[PDB]
Amino acid sequence: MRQLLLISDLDNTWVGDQQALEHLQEYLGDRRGNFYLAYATGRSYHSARELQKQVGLMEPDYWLTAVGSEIYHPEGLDQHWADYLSEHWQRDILQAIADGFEALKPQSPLEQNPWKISYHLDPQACPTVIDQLTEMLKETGIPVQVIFSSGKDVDLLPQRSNKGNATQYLQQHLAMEPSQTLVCGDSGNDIGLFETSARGVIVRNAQPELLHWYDQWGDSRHYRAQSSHAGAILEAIAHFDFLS
Ligand SMILES: OC[C@H]1O[C@H](O[C@H]2[C@H](O)[C@@H](O)[C@@H](O)O[C@@H]2CO)[C@H](O)[C@@H](O)[C@@H]1O
Ligand SMILES: [Mg+2]
Repeated sequence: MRQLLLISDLDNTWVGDQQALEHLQEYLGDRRGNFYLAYATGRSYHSARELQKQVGLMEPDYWLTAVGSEIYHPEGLDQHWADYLSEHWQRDILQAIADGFEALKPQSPLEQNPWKISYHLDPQACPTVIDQLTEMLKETGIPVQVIFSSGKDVDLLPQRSNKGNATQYLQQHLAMEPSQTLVCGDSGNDIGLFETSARGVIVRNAQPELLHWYDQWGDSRHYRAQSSHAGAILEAIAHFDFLS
């Protein structure tokens, strides 16, 4: 029922340039009833909440955490989404395989959850290994997705997940159209957002992988901002003429 569904990652997209973050929240703060806000971050819910306290993030309507593997409504965790992602998902099997790659090191336990298996790629290892991993996991027949971002972060998620799928799920839930949705991202864990039919904005300080993606799949709904961080979101809002 609002004119805009604003979805954005936090670190180096919403957050990173304090001044830009502040004037972005000032502008939006003056028309808070005209849009739904959702943070689509790779961080866990607790880690996101912690960031909010550090930089003073404005309270969002929804939290799409751990790359969309968990969705938090004002009232709490979405159990429908969780059961949905649990169908045919085989965490143990996938983990056993991923654990077998010398080039991969598990991320801390606090970065893992039932629907997210994360690792770090060795800075000395050849990225092509990510391809070998993807192929090997897909062939198990388990609906799995491999998310590679910032040249080091690797997330194993159900196929039904990722920021984009969580976004579409949210859009349906709020009866918001893609034409009324704006996704903002900076890295490979945002590609899912741009595979969506919503309007999208790639921040100026975007990671190499996202830019490469844009070069190959960029469409007319995708905008490459001149501004970096929060500024790109204001720039995009003016570009797609949202909150007219
Ligand atoms: O999906 C990529 C990656 O995202 C999250 O990582 C954050 C990290 O917690 C931050 O402190 C900062 O460094 O930026 C990262 C990129 O957003 C997840 O926490 C991580 O597990 C995941 O792989
Ligand atoms: Mg990102």
